[PDB]
Amino acid sequence: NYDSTPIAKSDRIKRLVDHLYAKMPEIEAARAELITESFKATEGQPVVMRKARAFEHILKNLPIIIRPEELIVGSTTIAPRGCQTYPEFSYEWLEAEFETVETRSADPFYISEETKKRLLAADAYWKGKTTSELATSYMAPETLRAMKHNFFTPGNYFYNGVGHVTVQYETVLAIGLNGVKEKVRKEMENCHFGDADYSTKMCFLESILISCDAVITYANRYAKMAEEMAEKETDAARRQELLTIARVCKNVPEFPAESFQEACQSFWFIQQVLQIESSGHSISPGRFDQYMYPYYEKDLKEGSLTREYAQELIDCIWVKLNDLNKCRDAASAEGFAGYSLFQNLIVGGQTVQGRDATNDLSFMCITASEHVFLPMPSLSIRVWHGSSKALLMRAAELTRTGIGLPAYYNDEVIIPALVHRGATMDEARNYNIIGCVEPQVPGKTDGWHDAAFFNMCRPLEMVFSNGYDNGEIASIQTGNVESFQSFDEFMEAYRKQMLYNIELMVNADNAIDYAHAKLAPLPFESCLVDDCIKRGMSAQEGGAIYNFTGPQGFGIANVADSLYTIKKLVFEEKRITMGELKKALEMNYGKGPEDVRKRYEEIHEMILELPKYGNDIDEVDELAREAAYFYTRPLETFKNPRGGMYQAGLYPVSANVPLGAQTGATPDGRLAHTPVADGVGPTSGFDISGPTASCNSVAKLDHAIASNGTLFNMKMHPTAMAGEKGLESFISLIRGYFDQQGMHMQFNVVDRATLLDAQAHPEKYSGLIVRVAGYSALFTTLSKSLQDDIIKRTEQ
Amino acid sequence: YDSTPIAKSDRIKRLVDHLYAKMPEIEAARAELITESFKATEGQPVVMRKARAFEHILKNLPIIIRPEELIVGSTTIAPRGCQTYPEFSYEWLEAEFETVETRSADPFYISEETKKRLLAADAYWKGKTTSELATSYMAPETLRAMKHNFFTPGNYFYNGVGHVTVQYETVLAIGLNGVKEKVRKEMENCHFGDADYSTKMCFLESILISCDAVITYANRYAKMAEEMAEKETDAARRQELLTIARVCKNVPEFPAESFQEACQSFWFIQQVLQIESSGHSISPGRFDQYMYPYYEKDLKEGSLTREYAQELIDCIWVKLNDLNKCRDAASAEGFAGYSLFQNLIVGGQTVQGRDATNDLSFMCITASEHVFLPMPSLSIRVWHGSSKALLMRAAELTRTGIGLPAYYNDEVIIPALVHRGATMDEARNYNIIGCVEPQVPGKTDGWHDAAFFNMCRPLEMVFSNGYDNGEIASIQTGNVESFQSFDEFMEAYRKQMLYNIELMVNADNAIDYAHAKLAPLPFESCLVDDCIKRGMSAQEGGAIYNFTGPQGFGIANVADSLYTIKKLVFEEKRITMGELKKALEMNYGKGLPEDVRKRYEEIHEMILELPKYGNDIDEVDELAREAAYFYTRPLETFKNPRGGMYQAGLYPVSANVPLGAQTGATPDGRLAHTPVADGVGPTSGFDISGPTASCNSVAKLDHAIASNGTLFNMKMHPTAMAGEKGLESFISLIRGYFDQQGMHMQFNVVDRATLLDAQAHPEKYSGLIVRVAGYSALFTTLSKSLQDDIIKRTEQ
Repeated sequence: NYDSTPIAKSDRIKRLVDHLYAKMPEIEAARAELITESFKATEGQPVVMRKARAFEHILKNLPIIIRPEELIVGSTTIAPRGCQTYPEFSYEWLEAEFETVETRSADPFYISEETKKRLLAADAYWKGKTTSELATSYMAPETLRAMKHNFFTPGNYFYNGVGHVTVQYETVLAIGLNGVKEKVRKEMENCHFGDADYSTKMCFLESILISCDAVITYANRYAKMAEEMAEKETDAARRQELLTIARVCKNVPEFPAESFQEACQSFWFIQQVLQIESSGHSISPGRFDQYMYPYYEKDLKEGSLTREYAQELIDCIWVKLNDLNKCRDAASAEGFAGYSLFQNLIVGGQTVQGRDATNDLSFMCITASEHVFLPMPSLSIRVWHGSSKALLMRAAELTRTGIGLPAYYNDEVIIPALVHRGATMDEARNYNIIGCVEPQVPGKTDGWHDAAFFNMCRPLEMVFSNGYDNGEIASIQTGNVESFQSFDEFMEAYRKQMLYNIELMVNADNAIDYAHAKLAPLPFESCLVDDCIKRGMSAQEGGAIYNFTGPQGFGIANVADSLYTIKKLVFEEKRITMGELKKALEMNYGKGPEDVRKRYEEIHEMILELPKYGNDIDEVDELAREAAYFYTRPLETFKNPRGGMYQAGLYPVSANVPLGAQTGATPDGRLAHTPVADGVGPTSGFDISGPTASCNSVAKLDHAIASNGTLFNMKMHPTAMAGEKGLESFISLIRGYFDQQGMHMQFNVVDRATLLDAQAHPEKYSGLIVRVAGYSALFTTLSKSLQDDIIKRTEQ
Repeated sequence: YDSTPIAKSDRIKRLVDHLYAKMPEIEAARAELITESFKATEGQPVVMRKARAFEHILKNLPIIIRPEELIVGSTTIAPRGCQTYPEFSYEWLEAEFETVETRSADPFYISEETKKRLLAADAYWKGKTTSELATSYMAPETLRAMKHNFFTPGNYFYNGVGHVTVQYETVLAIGLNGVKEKVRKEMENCHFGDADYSTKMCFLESILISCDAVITYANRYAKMAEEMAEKETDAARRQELLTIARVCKNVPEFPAESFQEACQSFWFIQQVLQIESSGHSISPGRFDQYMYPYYEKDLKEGSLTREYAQELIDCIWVKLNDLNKCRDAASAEGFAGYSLFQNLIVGGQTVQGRDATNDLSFMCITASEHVFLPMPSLSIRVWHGSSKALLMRAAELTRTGIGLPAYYNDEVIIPALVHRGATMDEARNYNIIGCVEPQVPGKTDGWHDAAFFNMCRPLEMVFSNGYDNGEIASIQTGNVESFQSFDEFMEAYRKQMLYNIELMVNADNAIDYAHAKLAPLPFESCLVDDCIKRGMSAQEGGAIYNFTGPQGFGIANVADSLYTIKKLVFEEKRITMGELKKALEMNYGKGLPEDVRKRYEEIHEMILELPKYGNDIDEVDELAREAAYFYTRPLETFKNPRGGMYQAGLYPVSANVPLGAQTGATPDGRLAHTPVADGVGPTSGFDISGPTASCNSVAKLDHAIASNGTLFNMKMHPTAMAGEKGLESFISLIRGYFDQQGMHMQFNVVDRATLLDAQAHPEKYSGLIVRVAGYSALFTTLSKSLQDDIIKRTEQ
């Protein structure tokens, strides 16, 4: 019931892409000036009302631009791929980097002298008013100690907004912001003056009204500008396009979408203003092929839309998704490298009725990726036993280009995982992915899906050092390591070290949660998520039906192999004493007195010859399963202030590299300061038994208990996907892992010499894309250390 | 117990005379200190900022030991001065800089230096006050109803809440050191990962800081005492100073070890509570019960004499008059006479239901007599097992004309408290808050004076069909000339009442949110169950019992008004509804053509001749009962944001005069702009059948349902109390009223000529006290219009 044939590319698309990249990303100060201006004028009023008023002031006055040949309009900065700033969360980090941000190694941004001055002036109002400062004050001293010694970092929602949500796009498309406002006025009628919650509920609902009208005003500024640009346009065809844009923006998102272009423009406006209201990223379009489809189908059937134009519209949206950007502090930027906003867009899967959901758009989204060939969106496909073979082959073809897309998600594990955490069957079936790999019931969840990075190796190190780090006490004292008498004693020591530091991470995240609840409720994002309107409170305060916090554990492979070393070399075979393993670790295996250096290389080498995780060796893999449980099982027992539960995730973004930089040598053989594993997959170079064996090991972990999502990276040589037979074996590989309750898979398809040559001649590989982790990025916009990590990953 | 009065030290008059040597003066030190502190704690949670500011104020506030003081602790350098409280409001004060020295209600001196200092300190608080936030939380209809003087919530709007009896006995028994211990113990129940850890721990840390500040505060006094004692040449005074020095080093930090320690410990808590916040009705409560164990042990060990015990108590009494508070001019007229409504009660029952009379019960009554100042608001609990000797001693005090004590009926109050949720054990231990409001001490956040509601203004709205000054002021209940039965009129009145009562609840709830968000109070809270355990302030719902208690005015006026309408318009048809309406408009022609004027006067005269409320006339009284219910019944259905219920109260303070000033003529015969009735008692000059008939009428109201308390004023001539025969008929009068389940009585005992002489020669009557309503005041500190209302009251 669909046409799988690729639709042709418009010559426009390349010119749109080139224009995005003509200049360096640039920081602008307009938002900071406007939010400060507004807040100065509304002191004394409730927070959520001040936030709505500021959203209003920002959207009324932010400079707008229609870029050359845009069909879909809505830019946040004048400079393509620029960012605004968000002093309501934090700003001191930015002021500190004024002179360096243009030339720094990860994600540099240009900033003019005039912008620096304007920022200094606007920021000054926010000293003592930021969420980061309140969050800090709410953290225990032990939590700040733990963060100083790099056990975990909650930087993400500490420095900037939350996001990580799939909003009700379909509700805006179906009833417009007009309809949402009507839903609000209707709820207002249920409120009576003497109700104990009248004051806060009505102020929240009024705030939605102001916010909705702000977005409508915003769309109407583009209609006006499009009309003006049309009158000055020499190209007759382009003139017509601007006139169409003008009419479209007068309709959406205020009113229900009445054509495909309106739904496209309505969607984009929502996608865009959410990231003006807050700097939270992972604003994820979700099941775009599903909710956009009725507008596509109506239009195509009544004859007024061609496939070619429909493809061009989607292509333009793909481009727009790369126009948005966000500047993070230099340390954070290494953990989120490549200018990604992690805007996840998924195709395929099941209807609520449990049939295959494939439609014409499912295919057109995959084509948009190929056409645009940029890092964003993070295209994803839902896989289930009844998946369309055509759609899978089409996805396989995209993956084979080397773009790293789509990521593949397993319905058969994700749906029951969601149900087990409280979703109904109908809701779980309608899931999509947030950001990198985090599953969610859309439009009903405040998921906090990337709440912290937790380093599982740092507690292991603490077992050896009995809680000391850098000469100072840094953790609990589980005992002198040389007095442990069995492996089970050492394991218990590790479990405890893990538990204590997990609880501190929960403290960090809970502190930050109170800060956003108190200082940053978001009226606009909230009105598009159940049940904020009806409960009369924001998603930041507990308005959403589902509430989670999802922190990520790092280094399963490293920890698993480390424990195998310890179990089998120290305690069973007794070929090494605990003491000399510890000094070996201390001295980095002697890699940076010659008896001992050689003695350390010898120790190093008998460790590297041990069997490793990712080769389908039961006795190693069981330690991986159990060590994963030392993180995922305690986590699911904690609660957050939004009334919800914690749930573990296991994905790296690009933070496995800086986290590794903070980790000394580990018993698996990994050298000090080198990256830790990415996701749940095997350490690079240790999986030598091919992909099937790799999948078998990883599938032995319990993925469902990590209901915030797991990540499995794999890298194929391009000839592995050659021909139709290559695509089909590729699908079988995925299906084999998924049949074993594996959650997710994503592939680099690239030759090693390509990447080495891209390093040596970056100017010649401007357009080269690679898969990082749960997202793709332009290779030459990544730092050398992250490039090297991607390059050293095992090639199958 | 021993009932013989103890003699009066010559110290007492010298202490009293020093309080009144100069005008009350506004000081700026607190404003500066709270500004200094808050400026330095931006970015910290609010309850921590309050703790730190409280700490900064108590460390740096100028202190002083007044000449010959035995109990020390002054809030201002000027006796009977006040600090200011910009955190609630300040703009009213700046507006009154030039006029507050000579204003008619409660003037204060303010130096030019103080004006400058206040202006500088205040500027920070613009946009940060509780009053601004409360405003933003009120509905437009609520603001309109307030503009038209249907009610006023000014009390907690402009200044703090208070209205609480804390656990004094807990401070006396375990000291603040023990309280800190109680907090630290609760902290061990809190784990890093608990969802409420951040907020609970921050709250508990704040209690610690607050307790240490108060210990620091007492220690500043110990040090000053030692210094003064070095330069004191009178050997006996020098000894007093050394003893003070030793006392302030032990209390309130540690359990009180003597009666003077208990006294000093009490007073410090009484004092700093009113430095932390400007809320008044900080009510000592059952002082004779919780002070008794310290008196008793000290007496039987021989260490303490009855003379010295009495002298200490007299000193506390003096101290209670040293504190003061400046309200805005309008509000001052409702709380006239510089009162803080500090209620202290004696007698009643033990928790086991036996008479609770002891030595201190008699000594508290004697202290009033000795000091003869307005404060404390001495009260006595009356029950069927009351000691006759104590009642007679109370009767003696009342005979002096001081207006004390107020008499409260255990037989009504205890069941009323139980019905609202108190256990029998708790209710038996009640005391009075402020004027007449019953409370379970140390467990309640009662909001016992949340608003003044004018029951006449909705009655006026029936006649005018919701109009006031040509503009809409309320709902349209229908043209008054088209009601064709009295029941339709009553129904119209009931709906006007319902609509405006709900708005009042809106006003109070808005204010409730403002205090909960901007002014939680760590020190007050830690002396009230169950804040510590729950990890939240009493402003947020930490207290076991939560109420809001708004006051209805004009029961007698409304009752008689409805009687007029019933008999004269509908039953005897002597007047048309339209002509009654005109009569009211023209104020009975008391201020046209002459034929018209005396027509209205003729109508006035026949209304005056009607039987009235307060004469045991059943047909008038059942309307009083029913009218009261139009107020007290709908109010008990509303909730507050602290999770508690509204409960109606019926008392006037001194507000019946300014509220009366905002009310046109009424069908009862009351002329325009004249005071409405004081409390639940008969209109002045309308009760002409004797006091027993008066009581009989007033006991026909449902007092229990008004569980926030009712007030019944009465004025005797002095010859009515003369001789022991007078004291016993007096007691019988109260018992007779109480036996019919009246809640409260209080008395003026004074010849009309005395009050008039006091108006003609106030220089002769600086010591003259009168009973106002739920409190006594110096007569010559009252405005003329209030003096006149007290003068016009019925003499029996």
